[PDB]
Parts: sequence; C-alpha cells; structure tokens
Amino acid sequence: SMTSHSWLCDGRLLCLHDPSNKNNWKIFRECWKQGQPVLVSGVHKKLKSELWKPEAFSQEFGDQDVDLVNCRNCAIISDVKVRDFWDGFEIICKRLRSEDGQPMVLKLKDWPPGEDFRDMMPTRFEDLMENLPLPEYTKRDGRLNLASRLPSYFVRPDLGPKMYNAYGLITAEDRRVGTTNLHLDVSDAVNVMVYVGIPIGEGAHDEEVLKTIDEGDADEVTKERIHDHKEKPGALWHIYAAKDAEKIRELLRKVGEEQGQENPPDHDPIHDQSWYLDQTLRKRLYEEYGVQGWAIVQFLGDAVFIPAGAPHQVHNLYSCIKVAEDFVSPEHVKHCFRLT
Ligand SMILES: NNC(=O)[C@@H]1CC[C@H](c2ccc(Cl)cc2)O1
Ligand SMILES: [Cl-]
Ligand SMILES: [Cl-]
Ligand SMILES: [Cl-]
Ligand SMILES: [Cl-]
Ligand SMILES: [Mn+2]
Repeated sequence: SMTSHSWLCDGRLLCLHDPSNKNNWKIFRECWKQGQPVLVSGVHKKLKSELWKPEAFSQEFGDQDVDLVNCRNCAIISDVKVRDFWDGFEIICKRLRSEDGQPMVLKLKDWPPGEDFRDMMPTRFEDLMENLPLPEYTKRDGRLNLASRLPSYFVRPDLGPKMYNAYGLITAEDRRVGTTNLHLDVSDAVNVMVYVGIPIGEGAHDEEVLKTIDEGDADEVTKERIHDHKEKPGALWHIYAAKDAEKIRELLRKVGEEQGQENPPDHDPIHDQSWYLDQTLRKRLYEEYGVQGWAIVQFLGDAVFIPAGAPHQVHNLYSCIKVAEDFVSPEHVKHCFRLT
C-alpha cells in the first residue's frame, strides 16, 4: 500500500514517500528541529528524464574547457574539454587512463562554474526548482527560507543550484576514498540524485557494490532496498550531527599526529576537507569519542536534506549526476551568524 513515510537508520532517519504531498511539513519539521537529516524518495518521477542524461550534456556543452580530479590520488587534470569527462561516464573503454593504464575514476570540478547554472541551463533550472520537495523551505523565495531576508551579520549562500558530477568508485582499495571529503556548510542544503549511470562494459563490478554498503554500516531496511534490486543506488553518505563537529575535529587531530602530520593544536581538519572516514576511522569515532552518524544510501530520485553545521562525506557507488540547492531554515539560522 502507498504510505506517507517510513523510517531508515533503525528509526533515526525520516523517509518521506511523496515529494509533492502538501502535508509533508507536518512530519518533517519535528525531525528537522532535532538536527536530523531527512530523505525524500521519488523526485525522478516529477522531472523531464531527457534533460538529465550524460549524452545531452556532452552534445550541448562538450566544447567547454574544465578541470577534473583523479579521485584515487587527488591529481588535477587541467584545461580539458568537458566531453572528455561525459563520453566516459558509462562507457569504461572511453575513460582517460592513468600511467598504470587503468581507466581513472574522475570528478568534474566546479561545472557549471560559480553561480552560472541558471544562465547556462534555464530549462534544467526550471525543471529542478519547480519539483524540489518541502518548497516553503527550499524555493529561493519560500516563506521558511530566510536566505533573501537576512542582514550582513549572517553568511548568505551563493545563488544555486550547483551540479555535482563524478564516476563511481570501483575497487576494494577505492572503498577507503571519498568522492567529496568530510566537510560542513553553514547553510542547509537539499541534494537530489537526478541520474545514475551503471556500466555493463567493464560491468561485473556490481558484486563489490554489495560489500561496500555492508562495510559502510547501512541498516537492514536500506539493504532490503539494495537486496530487492529494483532501484539504482547512486552514492553512500555519512552525516554527523552539528553538535558532534568538535569531537570529530579532536579525532582527526589525533590521527593527523599519529600519521606524522605537523599541525598546530587549533587547526581545523573539517574545514581543510582533506579526510574521508573509512570503516576503521568510523569505528574509532564511535568507540573512542561516543559519536554515531547516519549511513545513507542515496538512490535515483532521492533528495538528501543536510542540516547546517552537520559534517558530511559522499562516496559514489556508480556514476552520479546530483543537483543541490542551499537554503536558510529558521531552525538552523544560528549556524551562519557572524558573532559569539
Ligand atoms: N536498471 N539497470 C540496472 O543495472 C539495475 C537497476 C538497479 C540495479 C542494482 C541494484 C543493487 C546493486 Cl548492489 C547493484 C545494481 O542495477
Ligand atoms: Cl542545530
Ligand atoms: Cl537547459
Ligand atoms: Cl513545505
Ligand atoms: Cl572534496
Ligand atoms: Mn556539502
């Protein structure tokens, strides 16, 4: 039967089922006031599927100059054409190769650049903004979005949205690497999975995806979602409560010291965006510091709501196209205030 919602993370994560239900705010706002992330499924069913394909981005924008990142070693690939990224998104035999002759796992950096999404892609902008869940919070002019209403005593978000495009991590060694490293944002955000590309070329790697979700601490119901094998999994997230950010900084200063980094005692390992918490580090955080997070698998059409101040990291399972919008809810406005 159709239902309004369900729970993941053993009851700690709200999952809303109808992105355009006018009564979602009634269920959402209690979880949101407590500092929790929220998942909303089904957004892909509201979008024009032809606007979100890798082959359309390559056809329309392929002659633009861009920089890529090698996710395995953080090497920058400077001033290449964006078609060199898009044409290898699903077809492994077309990917740029490292010196060892393996196809690289690449992230497309800052594309579209800065605040240029709306100017470059007006039809995409309209399709996304008109279908975002919790629109009183997430729309630029929503009643519960304070972004346009705050004085300079508050850090205001840039004009969005922002696109996040990267290949999937493939090997056992790749399990310890991030697509986006651990960091925090002073605004709230909603991140929507608009496309998942699963290769079939070098496509017997669906076996090491099963294990990665396991090692990632995903709950039994999310696995039922994986094990049932009807929905396409895009990315594994770990999110931590804003109240636990300093304890995570204490762990990362201790590990940086153990590994021979020479850091001042006050430096900020979260702001540095240099760490990915692998299974070893997540266990150490729980056991040594008492900190539990939320392990979230973002499937095609899932919208992840990330609270202001919450440390978070992202690991792509398959090739992903994500689109994110920042907002400032009244519940979390303290996180962008410039005093005390
Ligand atoms: N529709 N095309 C595909 O390839 C299907 C769809 C989603 C499914 C999958 C599910 C779980 C895991 Cl672990 C890996 C792959 O793959
Ligand atoms: Cl908070
Ligand atoms: Cl467009
Ligand atoms: Cl709303
Ligand atoms: Cl990063
Ligand atoms: Mn972020």
